[PDB]
Amino acid sequence: KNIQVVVRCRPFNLAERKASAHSIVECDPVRKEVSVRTGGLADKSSRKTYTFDMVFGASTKQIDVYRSVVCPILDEVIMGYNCTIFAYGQTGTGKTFTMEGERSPNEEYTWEEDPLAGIIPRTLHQIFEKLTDNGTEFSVKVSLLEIYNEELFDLLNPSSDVSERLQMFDDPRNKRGVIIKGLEEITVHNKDEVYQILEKGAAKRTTAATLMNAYSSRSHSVFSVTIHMKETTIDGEELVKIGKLNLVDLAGSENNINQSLLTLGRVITALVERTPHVPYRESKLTRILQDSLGGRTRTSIIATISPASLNLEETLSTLEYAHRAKNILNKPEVN
Ligand SMILES: Nc1ncnc2c1ncn2[C@@H]1O[C@H](COP(=O)(O)OP(=O)(O)O)[C@@H](O)[C@H]1O
Ligand SMILES: CC1(C)CC(=O)C2=C(C1)NC(=S)N[C@H]2c1cccc(O)c1
Ligand SMILES: [Mg+2]
Ligand SMILES: [Mg+2]
Repeated sequence: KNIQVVVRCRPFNLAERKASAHSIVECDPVRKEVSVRTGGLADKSSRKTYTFDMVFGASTKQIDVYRSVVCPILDEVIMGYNCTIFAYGQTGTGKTFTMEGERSPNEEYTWEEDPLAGIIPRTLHQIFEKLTDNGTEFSVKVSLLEIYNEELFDLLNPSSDVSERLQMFDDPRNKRGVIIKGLEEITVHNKDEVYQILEKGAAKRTTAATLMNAYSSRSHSVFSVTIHMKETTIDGEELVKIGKLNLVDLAGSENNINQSLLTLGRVITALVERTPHVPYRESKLTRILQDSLGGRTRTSIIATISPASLNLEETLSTLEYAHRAKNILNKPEVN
């Protein structure tokens, strides 16, 4: 069963508009196609076109990505599957905007109604909504694990400084599993605990960016939500579901050495070509997320692109990479 791949183009910023930039990207949501102008001036051109599971043009709003991509995944998480969503693309294209979003300016909104909110805050908000009173008892735990230069950092441990690296071990009770020693899991007890947890992470990040060169563009971040669920039948028996969701904001795909990024692409290549050795163990990212790449987790990729002709080569590079990734076969199953 193919993983899901979608594409999102960012809108032009002030600078580009001021320059009367014209888009080289066309997304047709009916055909589910992205089409890129690769040459030719006005009245005759070359184009490259690619079909994906969905396509989101530059005017697409957060709410629409959330309804289309995330809603059905969260439903699956709530059924007790593990899911992963990746954001993939060059720096500046909207990976973080998609996975996190931002605040609407001038304190126009509370966080729960901000139309610029992204996947993470909307998902956490929605979990409490969907499970308010349906007879499922539940707890929600989050962790935020980052990988930079092949070291692991915990962005939510409030009593460790950002300099302290975690260690990873194989998890003996699990072929596909690792243990991250020391990784804080924070219980989010209700919707009114969410925002401040997101705040503490962001502050812990600022610090990281100060210590580590080009941190925000070279790091991979894995924001995990684990939902432990318990139903009681009419006969008093207990039904347990556990769902895990990984929300991954990857390092920029552009262009010193990102071992985890290089390995991710080599993992995809091995999977699509069906070669029997898949090099998961060659990087921390791919050991942690091994079950997401041709294993038992339902995976989606959101590949983010630019409308600007300056970014032509990296745009094509992302589309090609994303398009190949569609042939990855996963076998989701209940926990
Ligand atoms: N769909 C969008 N709508 C409005 N602004 C966007 C969108 N996508 C990206 N941006 C803006 O583009 C800039 C870079 O986006 P960012 O999320 O940091 O990209 P990345 O994480 O891929 O480097 C930011 O100013 C962000 O606000
Ligand atoms: C609260 C912050 C300091 C700044 C910020 O915009 C975000 C943060 C950190 N983190 C989340 S994951 N995305 C966004 C976010 C969170 C909630 C609502 C929103 O519109 C955006
Ligand atoms: Mg980013
Ligand atoms: Mg990142």
